[PDB]
Amino acid sequence: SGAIYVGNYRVVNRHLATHNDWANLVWEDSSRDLLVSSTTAQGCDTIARCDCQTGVYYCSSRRKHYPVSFSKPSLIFVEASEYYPARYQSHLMLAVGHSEPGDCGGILRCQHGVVGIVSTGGNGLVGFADVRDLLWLDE
Ligand SMILES: Cc1cccc(CN2C[C@@H](C(N)=O)CCC2=O)c1
Ligand SMILES: [Zn+2]
Repeated sequence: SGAIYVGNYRVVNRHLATHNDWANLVWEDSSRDLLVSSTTAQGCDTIARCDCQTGVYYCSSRRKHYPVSFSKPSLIFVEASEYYPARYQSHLMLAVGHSEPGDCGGILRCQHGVVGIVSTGGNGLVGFADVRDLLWLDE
């Protein structure tokens, strides 16, 4: 689990969004596994606006923050899971690292801010849903 709080927005994995998130929906994309909802309180996270490919992510299944190198956001085939059938997920970045389903929501950050959140994994890989292209999160 996990979320990003920026301005009056809350960014979560679409598959983990609550009834309140869907009731206060701003934008969602199943192909990205992202959902953004509005909030009443101001958040304190800063979204990175950059092309970094190194950062640190939180892995709840290890209670550890791992430094990683990650690929640029791309369209990647993602196997079937409890929440989606087998499909291509867009804006996904991969890294060699540990991840389990419950690790979704873990933040990936670089020197500039939040880059994205854990969204996929398995086989010694971890995939992160990019949020740096969502410029409207800043205003
Ligand atoms: C983080 C992770 C590790 C291993 C396996 C998974 C599988 N998975 C894929 C997610 C998606 N974005 O398609 C939806 C929910 C889910 O359980 C995730
Ligand atoms: Zn950066």
